Amino acid sequence: GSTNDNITARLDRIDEKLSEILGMLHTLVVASAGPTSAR
Amino acid sequence: GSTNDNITARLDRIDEKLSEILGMLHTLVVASAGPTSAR
Amino acid sequence: GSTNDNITARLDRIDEKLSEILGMLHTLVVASAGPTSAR
Amino acid sequence: GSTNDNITARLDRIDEKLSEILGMLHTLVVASAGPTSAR
Repeated sequence: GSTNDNITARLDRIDEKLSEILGMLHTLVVASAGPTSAR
Repeated sequence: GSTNDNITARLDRIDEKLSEILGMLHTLVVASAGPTSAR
Repeated sequence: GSTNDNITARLDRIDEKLSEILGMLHTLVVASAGPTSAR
Repeated sequence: GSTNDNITARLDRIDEKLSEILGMLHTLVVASAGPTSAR
């Protein structure tokens, strides 16, 4: 039936997931930006 | 009730999020491609 | 008509996808944390 | 009204997006795995 709130409920989880990814690539863009060399 | 536009409204946010991720891994695929060495 | 379960069905796939990404950036945050140098 | 197909239509785009991310971190997990050093 009304699974429409169910979507909003797991998509809110997907956003929670990218909230990890985002910060982790932010972290990677920092590390990969050059941790021991490069500019 | 009609949360269906609400989904479209936060999924548009998820896409906004990967628009960061995408470009940031693009950045990582560039950096990790070899910033100070490698090919 | 009722594509609402269809969304939940492909969004469950998107979550399955980030379950790869998440762990892979976890992996990257580890590797990029310094595999041969850096801290 | 029925934005429900609209969701499926942009979520199909989000999946298209992670299809980039997934492969790009795959790429990063490869590069970050050690391109010039490490194991």
